[PDB]
Amino acid sequence: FPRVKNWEVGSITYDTLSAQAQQDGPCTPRRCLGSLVFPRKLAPEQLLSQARDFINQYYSSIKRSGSQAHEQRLQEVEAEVAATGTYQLRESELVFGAKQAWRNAPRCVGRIQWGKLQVFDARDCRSAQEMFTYICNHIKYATNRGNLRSAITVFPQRCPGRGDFRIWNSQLVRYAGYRQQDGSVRGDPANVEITELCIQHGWTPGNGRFDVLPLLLQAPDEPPELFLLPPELVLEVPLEHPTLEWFAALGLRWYALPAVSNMLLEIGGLEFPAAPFSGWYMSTEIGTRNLCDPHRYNILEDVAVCMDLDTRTTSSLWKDKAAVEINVAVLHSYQLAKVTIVDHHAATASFMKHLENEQKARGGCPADWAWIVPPISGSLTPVFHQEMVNYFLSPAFRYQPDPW
Amino acid sequence: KFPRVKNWEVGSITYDTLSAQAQQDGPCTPRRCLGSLVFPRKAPEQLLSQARDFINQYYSSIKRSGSQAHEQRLQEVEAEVAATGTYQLRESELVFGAKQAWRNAPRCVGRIQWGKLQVFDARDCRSAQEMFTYICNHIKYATNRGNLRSAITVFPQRCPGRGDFRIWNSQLVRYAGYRQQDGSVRGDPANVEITELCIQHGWTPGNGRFDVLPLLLQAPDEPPELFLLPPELVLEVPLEHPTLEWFAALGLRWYALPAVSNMLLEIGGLEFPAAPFSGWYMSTEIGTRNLCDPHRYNILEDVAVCMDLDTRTTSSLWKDKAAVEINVAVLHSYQLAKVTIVDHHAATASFMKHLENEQKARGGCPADWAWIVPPISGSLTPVFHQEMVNYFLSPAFRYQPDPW
Ligand code: HEM
Ligand code: HEM
Ligand SMILES: Cc1cc(CCNCc2ccc3c(C)cc(N)nc3c2)ccc1C#N
Ligand SMILES: Cc1cc(CCNCc2ccc3c(C)cc(N)nc3c2)ccc1C#N
Ligand SMILES: C[C@H](O)[C@H](O)[C@H]1CNc2nc(N)[nH]c(=O)c2N1
Ligand SMILES: C[C@H](O)[C@H](O)[C@H]1CNc2nc(N)[nH]c(=O)c2N1
Ligand SMILES: [Cl-]
Ligand SMILES: [Cl-]
Ligand SMILES: [Gd]
Ligand SMILES: [Gd]
Ligand SMILES: [Zn+2]
Repeated sequence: FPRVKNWEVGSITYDTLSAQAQQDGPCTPRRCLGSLVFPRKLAPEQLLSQARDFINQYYSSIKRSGSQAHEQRLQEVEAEVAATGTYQLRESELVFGAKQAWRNAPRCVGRIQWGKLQVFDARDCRSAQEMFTYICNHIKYATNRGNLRSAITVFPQRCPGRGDFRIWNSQLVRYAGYRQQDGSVRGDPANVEITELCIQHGWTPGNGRFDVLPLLLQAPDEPPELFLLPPELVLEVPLEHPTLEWFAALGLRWYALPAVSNMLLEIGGLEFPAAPFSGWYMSTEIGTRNLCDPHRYNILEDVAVCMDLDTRTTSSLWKDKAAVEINVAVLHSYQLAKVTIVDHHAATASFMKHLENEQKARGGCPADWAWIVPPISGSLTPVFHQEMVNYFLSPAFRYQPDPW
Repeated sequence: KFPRVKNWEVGSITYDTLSAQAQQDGPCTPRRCLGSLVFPRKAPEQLLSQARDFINQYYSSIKRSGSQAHEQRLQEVEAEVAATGTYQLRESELVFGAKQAWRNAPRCVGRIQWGKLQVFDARDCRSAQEMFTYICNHIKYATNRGNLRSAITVFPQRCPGRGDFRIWNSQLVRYAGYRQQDGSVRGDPANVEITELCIQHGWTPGNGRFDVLPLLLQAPDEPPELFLLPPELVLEVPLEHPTLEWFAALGLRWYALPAVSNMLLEIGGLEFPAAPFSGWYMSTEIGTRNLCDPHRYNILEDVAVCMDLDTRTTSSLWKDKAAVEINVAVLHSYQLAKVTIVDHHAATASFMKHLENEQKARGGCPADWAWIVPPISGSLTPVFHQEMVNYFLSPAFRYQPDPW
């Protein structure tokens, strides 16, 4: 039972929950690879064992373990799989599982919210046109005029034989990335290839560096088809700074809904290759990673010139200055636009509050220190000073091969 | 079957083949990662097997592997263990061994410099008194009027029949920390304990915030003897801000020389429980950590208030702005005072070049990601976007329990 220490306060806890971890990670006694982005690189009696485990923790969570429908529910799943091969989750189960998977995501710092999540059951989806509308309710419910609300939309569970439901964008909202003669990129370089894939599937390209990509929706077997997004659904926030009057002129924007459409949801041994979830942003996500990363928008030097900073020596800390202002402008702009956004201090502190809750409840909490600590001011936040154990619980969100 | 490691800023891929030589064992299993633990740790035949390895490394590096002088040294060593249960390092072997320990230190961002290390051989040392003299000398050579040099002093190896040489002080230069009427601490809270010890061993405490502590030096089978550092030996840098003239009225200071004095040095099974070593500071250790940590000097709010920042709300990023100014002061005061210092941007850049040097050389490089990334501006620096393999090689520096 790992002794975990907090070094800011001197407190000590034990992670007993780690004990019940299953799907083995990447690390060994001889070398730690906790800093890898992809940990686990990418006869049906394995289905049942995973299934009984989820069902047991389901009834555990409602007290009704032992006797009652608990006893009963084990048989239905048993018989279902015995007959069919796969099984269907009761609707309440699918809601329980989806929340658990969130609660088990080690790299997410928003888990203090894990209990408040809106699940939309689209297991009766059957078409790309059908997927599209489902996506469009979600985005509408999630966005909610900038009063953002955590939502997941679950599409049919992958079944033995015959193809998957899948979304080809990594997110629902993505800006375009265009190559050229230079080999450089106008727009967002993170989305250069999916822009490549859009155009070659019949999308008329665009102007420049904030062009919302269209979706690519893949119904089982049948190849993908584009689906243009309604401009009013895709809520955005133009970027201005509270005191640096020139910032708006730079013409920076960013969307309101972070919504991931490529990760694979697993509950009770069932794989959902299409299960888009959305929450709301932490400001450093936009201000530090998306706009400042050398391989993203890389705007840091442009902001620094306009601030008339000394970019000639790295010891003026012009990078650190520019970056704080780019962050101040993000929080400001989202607030002016009355769109839900959380700063990193506010967020990390709430995560600490989550760790203590998760101690009392489950005897621990799987966390990925490198992803929980923010990309700026790491040591200024409490989670820097907090030892963390990382492991894999089910249900969870996994990564999956892209469909190319 | 060697770890694939990717640089996410540039897209580079390399495999860490050096990790498969990992001579000791870390805290991680495939069930759970524990890389965020500060303390990831805690017979003649084994002393031989460690020793043979070191000797092998040594004769590899002088391009004289598998030769007369090599097999000589093996036979000589494994026969000296027979007669005494120990063996002695030749001086050249000691110098190579001290560098390697630095080279292998996974938590050191300044390893680009590993080859330029001045090794003082004090294995003939005889008392706590000769010990003090050797230390004063180390401080004098290393400080060098503000133009700092890397050195290490190696006191006599742990041996059968005798007690250890031990320096009780975590670092050669440390500020006192005094408990209070409030129950609070005056000066540096990291050194409340050592301060307690010094006082009880006859030191006459001051009452300032930057009272330099005396040394407690332990010669074999002797109580620790207390030694005052000659004031003119301890070069300090008074902290001022280049455009916030009220800053100098904080009365903040720091010392030039980061000399760690309580770590064990391990060479071919031989253990040196006293071998103080020193480099020069990276500005964040002073700016971010030593001053802004809530549990250290904790000046963050007091600076931010003085900056007339709005400390009511976190979304104002008051913590981040105040921190960036504290760092700017550190780099500036030190540059003014003509006292060597490196910024985290410059530091992280040379570390990347180190990783590149190391891959060509040994096919890899041990690195603790969460230590390498600066406690501010992580993603702004290149080490944020680099995956790293953590493992233990020998020679090495290790933590060791306090002798009290
Ligand atoms: C509601 C507010 C939320 C906040 C503030 C939040 C915060 C974050 C942040 C900052 C990340 C880092 C991702 C990155 O930097 O690339 C993250 C990742 C993640 N979040 Fe949350 N999140 C929220 C909602 C949700 C919801 C609703 C779910 C699932 C239903 C979720 C599950 C995840 C997962 C699985 C990851 C890992 C992403 C990956 O590995 O690519 N989060 N979260
Ligand atoms: C010359 C410039 C040097 C720089 C800029 C530098 C930088 C650093 C920094 C920033 C840390 C982390 C400190 C902390 O987080 O508390 C560290 C740790 C460490 N460094 Fe270096 N260093 C230098 C020289 C040296 C030398 C000369 C040695 C040994 C011969 C060394 C060996 C180590 C070791 C063993 C650690 C781990 C200390 C621990 O675990 O507490 N470094 N270094
Ligand atoms: C595997 C991978 C992962 C990532 C990170 C993607 N995760 C982004 C994300 C995903 C979900 C979020 C959610 C749900 C909320 C939020 N505030 N931010 C979120 C951010 C980037 C590139 C790769 C790659 N290759
Ligand atoms: C185990 C432990 C470790 C640390 C880390 C302290 N390391 C300090 C250090 C040690 C050597 C340095 C060197 C050699 C150079 C440099 N710039 N900074 C250095 C800083 C702090 C508290 C504890 C505790 N308890
Ligand atoms: C190699 C390293 O793990 C990688 O760059 C990680 C570090 N931490 C991160 N943390 C978050 N939230 N998002 C990221 O993309 C990354 N990148
Ligand atoms: C618990 C946590 O890992 C701990 O506070 C670490 C994080 N990374 C660090 N990195 C460095 N360089 N120095 C440190 O003291 C720490 N502290
Ligand atoms: Cl994003
Ligand atoms: Cl220090
Ligand atoms: Gd101007
Ligand atoms: Gd001024
Ligand atoms: Zn690990």
